[PDB]
Amino acid sequence: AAKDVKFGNDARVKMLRGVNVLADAVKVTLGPKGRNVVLDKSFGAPTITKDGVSVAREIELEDKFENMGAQMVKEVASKANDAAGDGTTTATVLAQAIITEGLKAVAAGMNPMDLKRGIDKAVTAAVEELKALSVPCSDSKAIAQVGTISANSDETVGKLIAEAMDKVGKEGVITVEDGTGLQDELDVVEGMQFDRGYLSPYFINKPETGAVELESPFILLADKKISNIREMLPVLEAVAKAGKPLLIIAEDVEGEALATLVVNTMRGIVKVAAVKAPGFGDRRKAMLQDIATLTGGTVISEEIGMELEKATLEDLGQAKRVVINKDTTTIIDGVGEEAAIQGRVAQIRQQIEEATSDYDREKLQERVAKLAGGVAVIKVGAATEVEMKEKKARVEDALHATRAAVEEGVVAGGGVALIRVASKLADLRGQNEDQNVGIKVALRAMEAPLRQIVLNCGEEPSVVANTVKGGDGNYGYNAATEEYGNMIDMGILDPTKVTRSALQYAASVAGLMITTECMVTDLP
Amino acid sequence: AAKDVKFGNDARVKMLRGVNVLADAVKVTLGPKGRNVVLDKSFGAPTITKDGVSVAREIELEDKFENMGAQMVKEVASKANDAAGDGTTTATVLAQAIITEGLKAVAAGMNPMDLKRGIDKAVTAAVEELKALSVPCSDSKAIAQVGTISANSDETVGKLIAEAMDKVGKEGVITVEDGTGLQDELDVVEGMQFDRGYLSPYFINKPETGAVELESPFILLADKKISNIREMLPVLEAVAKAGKPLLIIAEDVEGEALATLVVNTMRGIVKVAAVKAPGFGDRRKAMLQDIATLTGGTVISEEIGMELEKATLEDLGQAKRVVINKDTTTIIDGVGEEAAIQGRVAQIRQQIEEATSDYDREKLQERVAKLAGGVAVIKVGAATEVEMKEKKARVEDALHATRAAVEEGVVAGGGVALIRVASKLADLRGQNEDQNVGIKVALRAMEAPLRQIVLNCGEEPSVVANTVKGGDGNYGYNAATEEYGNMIDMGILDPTKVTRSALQYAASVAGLMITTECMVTDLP
Amino acid sequence: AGGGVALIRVASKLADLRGQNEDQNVGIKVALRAMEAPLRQIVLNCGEEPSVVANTVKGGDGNYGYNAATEEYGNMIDMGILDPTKVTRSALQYAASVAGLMITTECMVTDLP
Amino acid sequence: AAKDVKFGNDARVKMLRGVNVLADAVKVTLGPKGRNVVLDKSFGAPTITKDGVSVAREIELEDKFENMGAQMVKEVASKANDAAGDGTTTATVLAQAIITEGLKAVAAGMNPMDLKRGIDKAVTAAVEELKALSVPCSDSKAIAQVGTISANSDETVGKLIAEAMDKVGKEGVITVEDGTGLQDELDVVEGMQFDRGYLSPYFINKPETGAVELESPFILLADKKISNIREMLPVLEAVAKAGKPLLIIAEDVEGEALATLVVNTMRGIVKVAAVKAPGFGDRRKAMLQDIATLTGGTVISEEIGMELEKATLEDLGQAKRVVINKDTTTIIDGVGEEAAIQGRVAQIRQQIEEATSDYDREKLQERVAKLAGGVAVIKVGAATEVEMKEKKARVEDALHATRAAVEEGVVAGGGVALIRVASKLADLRGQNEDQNVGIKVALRAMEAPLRQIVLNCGEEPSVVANTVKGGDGNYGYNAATEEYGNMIDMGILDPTKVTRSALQYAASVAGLMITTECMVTDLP
Repeated sequence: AAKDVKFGNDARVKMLRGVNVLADAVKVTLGPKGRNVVLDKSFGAPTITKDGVSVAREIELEDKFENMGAQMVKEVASKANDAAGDGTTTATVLAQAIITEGLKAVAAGMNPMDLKRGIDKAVTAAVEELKALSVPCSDSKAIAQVGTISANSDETVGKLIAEAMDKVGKEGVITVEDGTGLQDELDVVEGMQFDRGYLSPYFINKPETGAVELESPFILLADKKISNIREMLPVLEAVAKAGKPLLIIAEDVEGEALATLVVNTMRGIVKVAAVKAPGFGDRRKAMLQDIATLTGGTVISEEIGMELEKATLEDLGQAKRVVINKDTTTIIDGVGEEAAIQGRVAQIRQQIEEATSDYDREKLQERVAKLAGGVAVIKVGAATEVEMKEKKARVEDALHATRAAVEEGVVAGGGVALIRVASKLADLRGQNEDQNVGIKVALRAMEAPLRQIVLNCGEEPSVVANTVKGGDGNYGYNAATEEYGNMIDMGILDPTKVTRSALQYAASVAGLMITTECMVTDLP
Repeated sequence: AAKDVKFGNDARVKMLRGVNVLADAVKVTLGPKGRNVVLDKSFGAPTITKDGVSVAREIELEDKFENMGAQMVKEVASKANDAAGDGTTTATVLAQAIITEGLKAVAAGMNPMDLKRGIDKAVTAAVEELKALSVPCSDSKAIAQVGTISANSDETVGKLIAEAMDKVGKEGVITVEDGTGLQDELDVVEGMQFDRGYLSPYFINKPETGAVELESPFILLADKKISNIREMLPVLEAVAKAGKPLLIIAEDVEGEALATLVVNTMRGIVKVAAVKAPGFGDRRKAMLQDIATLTGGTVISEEIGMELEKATLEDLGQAKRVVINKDTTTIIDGVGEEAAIQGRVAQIRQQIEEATSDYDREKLQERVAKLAGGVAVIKVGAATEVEMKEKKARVEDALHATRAAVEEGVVAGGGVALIRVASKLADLRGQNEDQNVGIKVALRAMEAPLRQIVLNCGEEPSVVANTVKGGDGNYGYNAATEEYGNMIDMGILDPTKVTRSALQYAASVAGLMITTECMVTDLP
Repeated sequence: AGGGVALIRVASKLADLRGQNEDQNVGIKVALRAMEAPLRQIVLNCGEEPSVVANTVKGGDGNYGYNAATEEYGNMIDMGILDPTKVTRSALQYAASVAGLMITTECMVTDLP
Repeated sequence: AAKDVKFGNDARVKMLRGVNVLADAVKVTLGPKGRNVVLDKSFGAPTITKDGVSVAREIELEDKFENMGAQMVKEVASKANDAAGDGTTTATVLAQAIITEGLKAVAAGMNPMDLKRGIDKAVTAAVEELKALSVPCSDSKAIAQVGTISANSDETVGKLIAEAMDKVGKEGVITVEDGTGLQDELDVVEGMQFDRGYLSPYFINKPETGAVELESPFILLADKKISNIREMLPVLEAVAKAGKPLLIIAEDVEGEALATLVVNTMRGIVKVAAVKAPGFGDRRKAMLQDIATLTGGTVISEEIGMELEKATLEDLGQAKRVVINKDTTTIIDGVGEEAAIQGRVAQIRQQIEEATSDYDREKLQERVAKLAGGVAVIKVGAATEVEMKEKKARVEDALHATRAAVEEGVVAGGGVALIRVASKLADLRGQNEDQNVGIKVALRAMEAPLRQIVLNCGEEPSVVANTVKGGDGNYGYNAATEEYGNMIDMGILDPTKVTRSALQYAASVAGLMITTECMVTDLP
């Protein structure tokens, strides 16, 4: 169709307006004293939330260019959230600060490419300094303590997370499930997780969680790409008459098969989720065989000559529960007898010692580790439905935060890690004066989030920023208690991964938008 | 879809306008001298009502932001009504007062978070003082007296309520049914009540009552989640052939099963209501088995192997009458042989003495109490059918008021409890000047409802408010008789729970709205 | 101590004043913030952060203040920044008088456009 | 009356628009290949001119704020022209460049005060560099060469200027008059020049030169400030009866006397020019006594006793010709016995002998030098009257240029002195980054005039600017011949005073606009 094209200053002004709207919408929900945003719903009861993720998801502007700016900032912020589990609001406010200052500099006649170079240099230095400033969270005590912080200062969640990581390992798989009794239950089941996600968002059983969840589903193990529904239609009918959901994993699902499966998911006659097989090639085939061994099913391979049409219910894999997210798929408690898994891991180990290349050996190490480690299941127990659901949500959030912490440690939260990093990097310089301007822009932008937090608190932003800059280490201004001190001791912690990802994604999107010259959108 | 976003002062002004419209619509219907509001209907006959609940339910504005403000106040007022059975008008007028004064202070530059702290601190102090000021309502004479007041000064209704409470207990289940003869009849039948509600509002048989009511319905008892209708086409068709209503309770009903049941209800071919099972896990299964013992049916348990496909009409439980409300579900006179009930309660009792933990013993004691107490059915009768229906409605509302009274006592009605509480709390202070201003806002807000009542009476509001403030205890102003006195003796009562819930919900919504900075809604 | 620091010092030492009515207390707070204002305006003209400089001058004592020309603190008397006490007193008193007259103003009468 | 007030960015934008209009109007007439601008006249015949002075004098915009910007740039450019005799266009284009870049930087958020400081620092360093790069114009050969260059490469004018300067001295007074014969005549007459000028432009006899010229006028000498017309009314009547012009010099002329004299000049009945007395205090009285000795008149001193009523035509001083300009007043060939002049100069020499302080000695030395030096009169002759007038104008222009040259030497003209100086100063730095930005702004603005000249020539500005920057000394680009070389050798000479004054005045006005924040103008 006919397109509308904006060039140079006008395009950047429109992006600035859109980003300003989105960032003003999401920034008020930042900090312990964060305000709340009223979101309309078609049902009639407005939703009052302090969560910046929902506010960002709701935002969409009428103007097409402003919509572009808001949508791209939203996309990078959501990428930050997916990578880290938090920091969407921080990423968005950082992006707004960088974009505002960089576009002001560009309108001043600076060179946009040199500004982007300076921004990237400052952000790389900031990431290195944050890695320096992070304190490790490897011990069980620190794991439990950060878990307690993440779950709104609840020690039970922290001790559960610490026990789970002690049982399975900090690299192990931990999943939260509903617990029948009042007491919490932790156990190790046979399962595995891989990085493949659902093929279509319409498979999502729980939109609030944003992930596909199935109870006692059937596993389909195919070595060929699925394109025609007729190939597996008898298997689909057998699953439907069985009454249990079906999970299909293969090389790929495309075309009319995917379309009809998605249509069935809207219809609800048969609940089937489509996930690609992990990896590619011989490694993909090997991992499919491992999944078949785990679930007790059999893989459908073309080279064997056996086909999908003759496949029946008994040939399918079965598991107690599976969780599929857009970034990963988790298989929990597949029905596979222990001796089969023991023989599988034993032959994997013998393949390990007979192998020579380091890359293959490492890949087979991680394969056997994810096969034999299993999945630790945390059964959240409570007395009431609402309190049980709230506790489960808190446990999930704390699990994400603690995973980030054990990955990369924890820095001083509350937006003071960035202010400390900017204070220590204030001496950085670039090749060109424009690069120096970009570096200064990045430093001021990293200043911004703490200023926003203390503005939400109602206190003076500049005074608090100066006071925190004067200090050193983890010294900072606790927003909740309105008093300065050591952030680590006061319990205001942010995982290093969260802050690092927020800063990096905000910098990337801000550089992309600063170096933007033209737009192409549909006409109004 | 494109969204319209307001920030700061504009958003709060729009919310203030919407709340002002809703509160002006519902406030004139407050007090004995309350005016009436004409609500249009599509049929052609306008409805003249003095009930604030209907006026609130009918209010919906064209401006999206004003609509969201009005809808938030409506939702919290409805929550107050559900919790207490009255006070929707009081909750709405209190919310309007707090919101107006708090937004004026915010526009003055006051800190919104500190204002909210002052508001909810003053409200907590007010709740404590109200608990101090309440008089007990445990004795049968006081129960009858408050019931008489509730039913427009009718001693027969109070006598019936007092007799029912004596027969079953203040914690027992009491239900009102139409009486065949003129004389009112009370009897105790085997039944039990749980807090689960209907899954969809489309199940409501009587919209005026707002609850699902069935006559001699069939009870379905499943330990599995209900998603597929194909599991229970046979029993549904058998019930349809029998022609009796069907009530289904299981872990959950959703998806195509829920859709087709709602379709059947809207078509009217089969009357089926869907209600979840109480509790979760082992206690949920035990309560489902208790309901099976009560109704004489059998629980479709997956671990047993029994399936809904092979379920027969004799397997379904049967009850004389069931009432389903969004807050709770009541089973009345379930047809099941008594010796099963005594055996089940003896089994629960022996479980009690073999039980050890306090939590399990308390849960088992509650279960056995609700199983053995039964349901006391009040068969209200009259000479004429129309006056019999009117008397049934009066008995229902008096029963709700008396349940609230026996829950938390009663205070002086007519809006003088709040003015007395404000008079005694006038010396409260907060940490900051902003908290003090919030406390003053809350106190003036608690003053407001009596002013509105005496304004509807046409008398001067300030003079009456000052005169009531000068007094003490339950001394107040009677709106009907236009002369002061002891409101407890003069028959102007309000249950303590009603006033407490109204104040708390108004405070919560006003705090949410005062600290609101951003509003997101669809474009016009 | 000229340069607008006499008023901020006076406000710092008067921060504990109280009145009979709460509105009187609010009016006193208004007067104190207004007394803070001129130094903030000067340091805004200088391009420096107003709140930080105002806080730093408040934390000091005596004639210690901030010099606009040299952009650094110190004793304002010895740094050559002098304002006669009559000038500051008259400015404050006349500003207070006009602000009181306008705050308590309810009606204005003017010719038509 | 009512005023329109603009604050901050919009006011500066209005300045930028007005300055852009004026600078684009005058900047096309820059360089040998300069275009011409058509100026409307009420008479009907438009004026086509390549002179930036007239174009600037004609510019006046309709928007009041843009009018302010244009008018103040015009005023500073006129001051530069008055001080140096040339450089209005260069000053205006430099001011436009500085203002544009400075306003862009201010919009970038740089501190305007720091930008002004950096601009002033760069301009001071540039004045030092210009002094370093200037070559002296002391020798008579260089004086003749500069005079020849100024008068469109005419050897005769340069020779006349050089020989007149050798005859009377570089500090001496040289005046150009119409020549009776074909040959050019130079003679030295007794006269002096002081820096006082006419009170109001309404005294201007010839608007083309902007100066008052009188043929054989009468001189009035009063030691009192003239305020009442009736005091000198008999003198005015006697002058009008005589029919010759009158020149009045006293402490000041104000009030009704000034009004009547202006009215008489406008009507033309009496042609009298009013000039203030030179100096102040006893110095003023001594200078009036010197004037009386020179012109043979008598000083009307109140303390001595004579009154302006008693003054007669014989007491009035008489001169052959006088020229009055707003910068200075010249008395040429005042009639008076040489014996009186010799006695007066001997008196001044004996005050030299008796004087002690260096200041008084220097002042008396200046007085005796300017009294005994006389006035050199250049009588320009030609074949016809019109070319005689053209030659007289060229001679006057060359005289001004040569006076500037002997004052401060000459530099490489054609706008390459500024680019050379900027190349030298490219390593300058300031205390703050904003000062560095101001310095860079000044340097690029210094580049600007050469770019404008070579753009008028049709060549690429950037390539020529880079080529000139690559060279050194007086190496540059000749605009007329479109080929590089040495400005001094090719005769493209600009007096150092002209470039210095243009640069300084442009810097001053640009700083004034950069530090401008508010405006007050009458409403449209």
